Amino acid sequence: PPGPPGPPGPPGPPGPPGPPGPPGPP
Amino acid sequence: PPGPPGPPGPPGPPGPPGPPGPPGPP
Amino acid sequence: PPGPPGPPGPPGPPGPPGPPGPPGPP
Repeated sequence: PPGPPGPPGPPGPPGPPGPPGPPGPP
Repeated sequence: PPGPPGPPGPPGPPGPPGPPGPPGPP
Repeated sequence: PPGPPGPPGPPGPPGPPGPPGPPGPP
C-alpha cells in the first residue's frame, strides 16, 4: 500500500511592505 | 508493508502586507 | 516489497507580515 502523505511544507516568505504613511501635520 | 511517507509539501504563500508607515514630519 | 511513497504533504502556512511602509511625505 502507498505510504502516508508527507509533512506540511515550510512557511511562505514575508509579505510585501506596507504602504507609505500619512503626511505630517501643518 | 506500507511505503514511506511522501516528501514535504510546497512552501506556503507569502504573508500579508505590512502596516502603513509612520506619519511624515511637520 | 514496500508500497510506493505517499503523496507530497500539504502546503505550508502563509509567511509573516511584511515590514511597515516608509514614512509619509511632509
